[PDB]
Order: sequence, then C-alpha cells, then structure tokens
Amino acid sequence: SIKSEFAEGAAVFVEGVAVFLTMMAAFQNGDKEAVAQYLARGASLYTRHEELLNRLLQKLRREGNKEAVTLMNEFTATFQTGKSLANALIAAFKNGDDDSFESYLQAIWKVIAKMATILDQIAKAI
Repeated sequence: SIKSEFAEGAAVFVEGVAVFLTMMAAFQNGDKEAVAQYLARGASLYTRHEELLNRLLQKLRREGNKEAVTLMNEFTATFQTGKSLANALIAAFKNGDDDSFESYLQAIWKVIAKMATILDQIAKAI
C-alpha cells in the first residue's frame, strides 16, 4: 500500500542516517577501515531506497494525490542530486583528502535534515 511502502522507505532513510552518523564518528576517530565499510554500506542503501521512492511516487501520481506528489518531487529531486555529494565524498576518501571529506559530511548532513523535514510533511499528506 501507499502507507506501508512509505513507512518502509522511511525505515531505509533511518538506516541511512544511522550509518551516516557512525561514518562521521569514525572519521573523527581517524578509522580509515570503518569509514570505508560504512561508505560501502551507505551505497547499497541508495539502490533500495531509490526503488522504494520511485514506486511510491508512481502510486501517488496514479491516485492523484497532488500534495504528496509535490512533496515527493521535492524529496526525490533532493535524493537524486544528493548523489553528487555522496560521489564527491567517495572521491575525497580515495584522495585521502580529510578537509574535503569533512566538508562533504557537513553538506550531506544538511541534505539529510532537509529530507527528514520533507518526509514528515509527506507523512501528513498521505
């Protein structure tokens, strides 16, 4: 259903945020191996999340839920362009570039806060 698939996608989001937080703390501790592992885990969450968001967006469009479709457009535009920041974070990791890595952590955290706010709004529109 729209409600159950929304909730499952929210759960993947929550997992993504949990991995992100552990990757930030691993960075602060200098733990190259843990960062590498969490980067890899975050990327497999992208594939699953994208499948869930696309199907839900289809389903909302087809029900004609204008408010929810508008909000999901905001969420999915943010998700898709956010991939560029994630790729830049990976690039910085391969470059052993701590300054850039830290700065893209900050940027991705802001994207996550914006996504969390939109998700709260979508919950109330379905």
